[PDB]
Amino acid sequence: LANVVILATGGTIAGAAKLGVDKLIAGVPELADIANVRGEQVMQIASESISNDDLLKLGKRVAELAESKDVDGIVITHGTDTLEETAFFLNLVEKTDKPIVVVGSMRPGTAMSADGMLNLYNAVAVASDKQSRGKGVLVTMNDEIQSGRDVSKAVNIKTEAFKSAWGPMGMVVEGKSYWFRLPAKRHTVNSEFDIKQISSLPQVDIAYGYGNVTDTAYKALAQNGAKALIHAGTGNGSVSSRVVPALQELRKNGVQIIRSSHVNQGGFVLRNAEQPDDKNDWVVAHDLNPQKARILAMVAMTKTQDSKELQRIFWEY
Amino acid sequence: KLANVVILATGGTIAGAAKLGVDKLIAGVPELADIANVRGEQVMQIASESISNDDLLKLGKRVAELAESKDVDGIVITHGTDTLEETAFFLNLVEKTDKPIVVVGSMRPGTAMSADGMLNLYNAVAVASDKQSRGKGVLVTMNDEIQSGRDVSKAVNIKTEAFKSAWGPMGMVVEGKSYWFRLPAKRHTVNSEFDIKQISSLPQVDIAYGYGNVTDTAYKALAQNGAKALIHAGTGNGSVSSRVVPALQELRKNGVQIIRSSHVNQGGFVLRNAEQPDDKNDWVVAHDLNPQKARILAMVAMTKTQDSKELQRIFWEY
Amino acid sequence: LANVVILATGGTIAGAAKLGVDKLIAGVPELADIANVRGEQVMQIASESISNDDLLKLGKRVAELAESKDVDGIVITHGTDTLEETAFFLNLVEKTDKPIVVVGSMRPGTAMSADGMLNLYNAVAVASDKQSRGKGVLVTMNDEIQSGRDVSKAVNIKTEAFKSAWGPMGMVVEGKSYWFRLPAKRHTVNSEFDIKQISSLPQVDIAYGYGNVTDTAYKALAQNGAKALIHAGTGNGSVSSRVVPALQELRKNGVQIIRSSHVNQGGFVLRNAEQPDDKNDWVVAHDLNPQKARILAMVAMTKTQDSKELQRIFWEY
Amino acid sequence: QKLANVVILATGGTIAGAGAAKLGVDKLIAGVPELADIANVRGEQVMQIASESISNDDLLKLGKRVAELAESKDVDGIVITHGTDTLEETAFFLNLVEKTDKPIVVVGSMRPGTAMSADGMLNLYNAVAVASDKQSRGKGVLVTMNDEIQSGRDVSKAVNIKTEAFKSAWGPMGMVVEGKSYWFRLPAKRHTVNSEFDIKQISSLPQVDIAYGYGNVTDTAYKALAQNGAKALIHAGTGNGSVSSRVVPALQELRKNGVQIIRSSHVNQGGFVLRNAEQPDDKNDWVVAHDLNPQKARILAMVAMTKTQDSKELQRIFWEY
Ligand SMILES: N[C@@H](CC(=O)O)C(=O)O
Ligand SMILES: N[C@@H](CC(=O)O)C(=O)O
Ligand SMILES: N[C@@H](CC(=O)O)C(=O)O
Ligand SMILES: N[C@@H](CC(=O)O)C(=O)O
Repeated sequence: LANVVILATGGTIAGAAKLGVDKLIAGVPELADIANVRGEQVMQIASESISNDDLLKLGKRVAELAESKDVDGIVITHGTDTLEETAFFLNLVEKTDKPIVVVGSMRPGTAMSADGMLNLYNAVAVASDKQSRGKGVLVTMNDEIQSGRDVSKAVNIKTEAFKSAWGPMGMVVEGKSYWFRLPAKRHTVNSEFDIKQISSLPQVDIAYGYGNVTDTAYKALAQNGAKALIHAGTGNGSVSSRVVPALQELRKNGVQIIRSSHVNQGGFVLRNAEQPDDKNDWVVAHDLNPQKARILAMVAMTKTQDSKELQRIFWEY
Repeated sequence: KLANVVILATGGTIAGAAKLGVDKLIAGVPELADIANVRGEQVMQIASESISNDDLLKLGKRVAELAESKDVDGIVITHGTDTLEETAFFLNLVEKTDKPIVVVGSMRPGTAMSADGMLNLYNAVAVASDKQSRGKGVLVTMNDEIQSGRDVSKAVNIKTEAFKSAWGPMGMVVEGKSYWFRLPAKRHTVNSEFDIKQISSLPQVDIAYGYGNVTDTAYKALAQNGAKALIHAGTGNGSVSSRVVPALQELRKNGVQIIRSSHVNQGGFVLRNAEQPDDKNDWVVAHDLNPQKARILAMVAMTKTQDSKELQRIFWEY
Repeated sequence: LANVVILATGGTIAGAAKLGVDKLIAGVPELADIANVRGEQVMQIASESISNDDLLKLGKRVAELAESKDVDGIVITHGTDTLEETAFFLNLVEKTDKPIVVVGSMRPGTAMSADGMLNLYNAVAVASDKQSRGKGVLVTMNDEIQSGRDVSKAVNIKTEAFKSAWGPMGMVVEGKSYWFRLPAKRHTVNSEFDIKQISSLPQVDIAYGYGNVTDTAYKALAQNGAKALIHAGTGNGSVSSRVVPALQELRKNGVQIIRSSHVNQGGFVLRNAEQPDDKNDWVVAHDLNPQKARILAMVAMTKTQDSKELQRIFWEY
Repeated sequence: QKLANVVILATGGTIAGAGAAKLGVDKLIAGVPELADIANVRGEQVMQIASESISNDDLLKLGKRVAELAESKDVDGIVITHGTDTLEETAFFLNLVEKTDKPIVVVGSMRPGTAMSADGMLNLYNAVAVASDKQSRGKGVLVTMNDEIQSGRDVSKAVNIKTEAFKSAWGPMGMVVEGKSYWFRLPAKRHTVNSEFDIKQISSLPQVDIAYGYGNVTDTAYKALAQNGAKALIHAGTGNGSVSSRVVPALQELRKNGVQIIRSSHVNQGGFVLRNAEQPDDKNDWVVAHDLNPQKARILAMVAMTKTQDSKELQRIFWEY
């Protein structure tokens, strides 16, 4: 049987973030049928409260485990609120074909019809499966195999919370994986980024666009350290004429201006359509939602501050 | 006898070469005369991402004047898609008329291959002219659908199916005919407590985003710049970072309303007292309303009340 | 507390259709917090094997319970395969404002993260809520309140199985009901149909449309006693040139011809668009899928043989 | 001139309608003057039909035309204009039998070109743009409606009336915007150059028919369809390809008498039919159709049964394609 390590970080999957990883494992006795499992407690947090120091710590531990010939696959138990951020971060920085699965639950294990037991079983099943090798980071909730790149928490309350605009890649049913699509975007072994060479993360913040929005949050975020601002625009990353001149001033001051959107079910932000990105030296976030865009920007800016290069990266990952 | 419909033009891609005037929009759809007696007015000519509160009030006031007119049976507003959902919701809250009001845009300009605006505008006029539209609240007629102005949102970029509701389309409009499948459940228009005839200004309300490693910076700055309420676009069920909570408590104590929405917009809602102790902190949840929708309801509600209990009632009824 | 009766019919919700109704109720001890529950076993079937006599027996028993002063609400536990058919049938024939909720589960109770406990709790909650009165028949799976009219089993395996083209009407969360839409179509107390008058249903059958289809299934079904045929056409209820003449002959000879489709995520079939329905005296099924269209056709034909009236009905219900 | 050579094989449909199957291919091309900017476009009228009336003879004819053009050094990509009703069936058929890496795009429209805001102009432009793009090579058969790049394998007509008609349970693979292609997923199932099937070796298709499952269903349709020549039956079941107890005996007798029994469903937005779950497939020597809808399962079975009548081999095929 495969050797799978479970790194626990908290979340509702661990709600009485109360239960330790040994308790979570003990709650799924059937894990022993499909893998040789062992658990570590990396942290014990509510994921809405995650820090960049937590991401790096988790990232570095995943890398140490992926380097061990004693580990075949890795599962991370996590809160659902920022699961999608972690999953994408690991997809960019972990230079391994070994399976990495991120899993949570919408209901604590004490609730009626709690979803974590089966989610956790499926995460270990997928992490133990030869078919998962080289697929990038995966998320295994709602019987699905979702790409960590572009899966997002799209539905509140319901167990079907996690969706991608580009569909699930597969399903996991009675411990068996069934694949229907492969990834197209750069990940894990084919990434130019590596956690082994990342000691610090640049500060990236996010500001919302809406009717009657001002330049206030943009300026204030930059003044308090943002090296890049993700603009969560209306429509195709649209920017109000009131706010354009502030963003131009920010960019000249050296803040990357990355146009994302709050239009998150499909489509993407097209360069030079709604704003003159060439003239302004701005970047579009392609299909990536604001919080995903922030992750890619921050990892990218460990390597380059060149806005052309950042655009390439937003078109490749 | 054909319905008298007024088209209030505001700009948007439907008018792209916000370049074409209302008379040219109407001339572009000669089949309109088969379904209604149409006349056009240019209220403004903007890209909707650049709309101001002043612009939004001008539109609201003018809709009310035309609604009160005996020569008007329905009203169509042509509008940019970017903030169409915000305008539609605003009108839903403040226009105390049973006359149909339809807001419509397009994802492509009329110059484009397979442009969507012609049929969208025809469908808008058809719905505004239909007896079945009376008393249904503000409607949005894109993609052959009849969508509620309350909770339709621009959810898909690029594609003509851009506008979606978590609660589904209420109907369809096909070869000029309306087909209904659901009715509204939330308060609107004639059943609303709000009235644009009493509203000539709007309180400043702003939106701050939640994500990993977020700080209190944006919340503080928006309040320092005049925000009377903050919409929190949280992760998950309106969840708030432990590093933000203290600032939100400070701001609420200074009189700023704290309203928990989310960026989890395909379904579900934010539940009071679940992720945060709303009762203890005297905060409000935005129920199913996305952050921009939440901001429009908060700003309208705060013309009438600063009581967070009443605000919450309003978030549960509209 | 509301007096709720649970009428068990079988399904995976009763699997290990094995468990009796008293064991189902005992499996959710929390029901006693929210209603006074009593259970009856109406039948014990796999819903894929349901018959028209099963529908009548169930319907009649629901009508008897709705006429009782000691009953406030009724929950029917059911297999998921033909849940949508039963739900719709009851929507058409039960002339009561009392809540009627139909519920199943995708997983049996012995399974990891089984969905039946919470679905049954929610069903009782909804059946006990004054907000459910007058709403028609409801389906309460996946934390949703779905209309019995047009909810369908659209997704296999997953707990989100049940979807409507026109959206959920509400949600049920920690026992509380939250409404967002109301029904538009005729149902229950405002239906012209009543189960008290119906002794046996007309035989109606369904034939599929696809490339290189012939008239064989249509003729055989009619030969073996179909009084209407639901055409599950491609597209907008489209009919092959090789099939049209047979359907003209079958209509001439008194068989109703109802054009539905296997295009079931959205839209509707439009009269006179793909076929000359007025000339052929055929009927379109509007938005209704083939199995739902069958239910409506059977009920409708208990009142009328006039295709114009049948079309009215397909446009109102 | 460096522009890609793209041939449009017209077959009919609403894309060729007036307010179906009225306009010839020259009028289609002439209606998109911009095609000249992106490819060297030539046409051929293969047929002129409403696609709900397509035959197996029509499929073979089309397949063989596609094959010859794919073999031509003077053709870079192929576009088929088609009625939307059975577009999904043709697109999957070609994905199974065309042993080429050259782009093949199937396209239709929901509205005729005479209509307000007609969809066909842009759909055809996008089909040509995709058929001309190097990124399309090796991707299998594509469908390019609603600004999407969909897999011909598992895209289906799922929404009536609206221009977003075509959907896949597994998502769009890409989008096409201002003539440019943007990819987000790749195929996982066998297709085209990696298919074991080849139209060059198929002169005949075995007869396959489809019957529906629903309450109070009987064995009548299954028996009549087999009596009138069906070599396989696709069972369009409720739920997880579930079969009524009233029908099971009939399917066992048909199977014993040489008729393949293939369990699909009318549950088409997600999931799949799992072997041995609702019916003892092993014991009965039946096949499950996996995620494939009934009409898609019929195409696969038809093609598969040109090579094998071993139900174990047919199940392998339903799990690989
Ligand atoms: N707030 C929790 C929610 C969850 O896990 O469902 C977390 O993200 O830690
Ligand atoms: N930026 C435009 C987009 C559109 O109308 O589609 C607007 O909102 O005015
Ligand atoms: N075949 C079972 C499946 C289920 O209940 O989920 C039934 O319909 O009875
Ligand atoms: N019945 C037409 C429909 C269309 O093309 O949209 C066809 O399939 O030929």
